Amino acid sequence: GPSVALFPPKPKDTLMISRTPEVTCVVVDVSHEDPEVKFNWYVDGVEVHNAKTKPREEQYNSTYRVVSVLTVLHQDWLNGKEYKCKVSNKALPAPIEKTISKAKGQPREPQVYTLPPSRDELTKNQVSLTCLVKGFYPSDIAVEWESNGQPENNYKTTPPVLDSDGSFFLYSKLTVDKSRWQQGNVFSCSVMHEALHNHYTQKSLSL
Amino acid sequence: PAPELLGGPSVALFPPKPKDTLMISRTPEVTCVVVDVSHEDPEVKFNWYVDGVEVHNAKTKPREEQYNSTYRVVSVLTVLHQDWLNGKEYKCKVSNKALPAPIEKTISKAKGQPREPQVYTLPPSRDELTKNQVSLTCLVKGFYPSDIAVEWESNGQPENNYKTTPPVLDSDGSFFLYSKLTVDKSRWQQGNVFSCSVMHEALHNHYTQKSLSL
Ligand SMILES: *[C@@H]1O[C@H](COC2O[C@@H](C)[C@@H](O)[C@@H](O)[C@@H]2O)[C@@H](O[C@@H]2O[C@H](CO)[C@@H](O[C@@H]3O[C@H](CO[C@H]4O[C@H](CO)[C@@H](O)[C@H](O)[C@@H]4O[C@@H]4O[C@H](CO)[C@@H](O[C@@H]5O[C@H](CO)[C@H](O)[C@H](O)[C@H]5O)[C@H](O)[C@H]4NC(C)=O)[C@@H](O)[C@H](O[C@H]4O[C@H](CO)[C@@H](O)[C@H](O)[C@@H]4O[C@@H]4O[C@H](CO)[C@@H](O)[C@H](O)[C@H]4NC(C)=O)[C@@H]3O)[C@H](O)[C@H]2NC(C)=O)[C@H](O)[C@H]1NC(C)=O
Ligand SMILES: *[C@@H]1O[C@H](CO[C@@H]2O[C@@H](C)[C@@H](O)[C@@H](O)[C@@H]2O)[C@@H](O[C@@H]2O[C@H](CO)[C@@H](O[C@@H]3O[C@H](CO[C@H]4O[C@H](CO)[C@@H](O)[C@H](O)[C@@H]4O[C@@H]4O[C@H](CO)[C@@H](O[C@@H]5O[C@H](CO)[C@H](O)[C@H](O)[C@H]5O)[C@H](O)[C@H]4NC(C)=O)[C@@H](O)[C@H](O)[C@@H]3O)[C@H](O)[C@H]2NC(C)=O)[C@H](O)[C@H]1NC(C)=O
Repeated sequence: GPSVALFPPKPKDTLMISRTPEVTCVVVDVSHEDPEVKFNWYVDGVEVHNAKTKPREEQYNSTYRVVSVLTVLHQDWLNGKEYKCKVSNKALPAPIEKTISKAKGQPREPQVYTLPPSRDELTKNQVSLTCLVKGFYPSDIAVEWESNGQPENNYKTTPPVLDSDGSFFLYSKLTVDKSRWQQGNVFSCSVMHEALHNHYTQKSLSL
Repeated sequence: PAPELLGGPSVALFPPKPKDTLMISRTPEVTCVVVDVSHEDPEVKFNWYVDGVEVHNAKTKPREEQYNSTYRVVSVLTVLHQDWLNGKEYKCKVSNKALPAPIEKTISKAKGQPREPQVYTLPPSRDELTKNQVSLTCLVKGFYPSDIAVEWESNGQPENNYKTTPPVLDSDGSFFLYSKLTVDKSRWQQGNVFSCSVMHEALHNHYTQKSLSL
């Protein structure tokens, strides 16, 4: 029988007004015998009718996949509204329903701290610039490193880790050639999170 | 979720913890875990092999009923430090009546060149000194394989108010992580010396420490 997964928008889409966040209902294991699928969408139980449902696509195991996509208002998602995908199929005695929303709980603002490389690291050709982001809830967050108004490529960020007070934390490591560091170039760790003013802050680091 | 649908047992085979393998005093175990075992058929049978030779030293623990009816069943095989670190292979064969055939899983040490971790302790940001508790960071990078243990201490005593990130794959194919120890600012300001302890197979004596203080 059909299976339904429901996917949330990307944090960067919800945190920036000029972008379009979307919720995505994906149905799989749709039969050749019953290929036809109907989507109803609700926002806090209020049905809405502007979802874009895509034509079904047979997968390489002879089963169909049907995707329906609902654009969401930023404020609605951030105010914790519930988004419900109801999936009707002749092979379903009752419609499948999945619901999602933002993580519930008192949102908490991240604290952002940039840490220079350890003196011990200075004897190598590349150094580590560290951005610690802690005390934030929910775990959804986007962290980016940039320099001279441009993104940096050689950085990796740990996934969020549940800290002892129920908030989350992570670290982002930027690797740069030591010479760029010694020369006094300025680096910035940018953070986006719902509980920040304007959903945004940045901290800078340099010698 | 008190009733029970299904489609055969599921087996996961876990390696010994880094700390048990890197210290001769401790006891490294390989653990074979079986979930989705049916109430109708709770009997599970394990066979263990080391490079194909059957061994009999394993100890299976009593079944564990989960919130669904399904049982969980665990078998634990203690391994020799040398065997694991020299790359001997451990097979767990799981037998059950809901299975059309025995499930086999194998595990062994990561092949691929070990790389020594670099350990860097990082003091709290100036900006964090406005707060009541401060963050002491230990960056451990450039290591392979990912199996690693990081702990904190001060003055001969463990310091356990920390969290450590999972290992993250870096862009050069090695791993890194960060460990954050939270201490009262007063203890930092008092000039107490804290120490990040790292255990990994590619380290001399499988052990190194880096200290951190005001
Ligand atoms: C026939 O083939 C089908 C397709 O493929 C294949 O065959 C060939 C082609 C192969 O080459 C290969 O491609 C395929 O094998 C098969 O389809 C399957 O069916 C699976 C089983 O149901 C299903 O697994 C679920 O996977 C989700 C995760 O999904 C996402 O990840 C997978 C893996 O990477 C992706 O494939 C998939 O596309 C999903 O990815 C996300 O898609 C979103 C929508 O597009 C993206 O978001 C949007 O992106 C746009 C971008 O333009 C925009 O940004 C929008 O804003 C945004 O919304 C998103 O970016 C993308 N993310 C990523 C990372 O890629 C899992 O979550 C599920 O796990 C849950 O259920 C299982 C049991 O079913 C359970 O064991 C788990 O524990 C999970 O349970 C939940 O648990 C959590 C906590 O753990 C709880 O919180 C929940 O309460 C609990 N809920 C439930 C209900 O239990 C599933 O494992 C596959 O995803 C699906 N594949 C595809 C392509 O659709 C099919 O099986 C085959 N049929 C047969 C008979 O063989
Ligand atoms: C029916 O319900 C069962 C039970 O599920 C859970 O129980 C129910 C009632 C709810 O409360 C659930 O929320 C709850 O999770 C369920 O069984 C689970 O099945 C899934 C597959 O569907 C298994 O998932 C996989 O997970 C793999 C990774 O799993 C480990 O890490 C998780 C944390 O993320 C733990 O929760 C697990 O218990 C497990 O822990 C590991 O355990 C091993 C051995 O015990 C440890 O190794 C040993 O550690 C000691 C330290 O004391 C020494 O160092 C030894 O040397 C060493 O060998 C290991 O350290 C530890 N790891 C950690 C991080 O703690 C993942 O890789 C797979 O991809 C997959 O996602 C899931 O693990 C399993 N749960 C358990 C507890 O086994 C059924 O699926 C349900 N069935 C249905 C139909 O609903």
